[PDB]
Amino acid sequence: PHIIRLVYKEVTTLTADPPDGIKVFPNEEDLTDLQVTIEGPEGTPYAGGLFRMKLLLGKDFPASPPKGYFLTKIFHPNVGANGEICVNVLKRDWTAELGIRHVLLTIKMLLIHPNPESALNEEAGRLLLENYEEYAARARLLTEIHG
Repeated sequence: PHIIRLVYKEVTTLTADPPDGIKVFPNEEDLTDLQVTIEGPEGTPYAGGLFRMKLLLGKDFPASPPKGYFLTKIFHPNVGANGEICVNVLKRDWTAELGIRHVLLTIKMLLIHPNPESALNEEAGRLLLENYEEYAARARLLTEIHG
């Protein structure tokens, strides 16, 4: 619809003026399955990694936040076994004025600062809290394997 234009504008800006560490590859025929890559931010267990995700603008978008999925296997509290990403702040604070650039920046932030309260990976959530050195070593080891 006319939303297609609004996203075409933002996505085109995203490819031209990309956020640091984030590259967006939309197919012009498919502007609702956005292939994205996030580099593991320096200082995180994911440093040096290349993380392929897909951003799925839902049917109720942009009144509900888009759903993000990691294609790269990752050990992260907010990522499920299918690769699903849970950004609770986005769920809780979502308004239409939040651009796609914001979602992608938020997902990048979550890699740096997971949220164990709403963890899809229980074990990662526990480890982040109970034994941090062990969560970081596993996230780092799995980054080396799949990053």
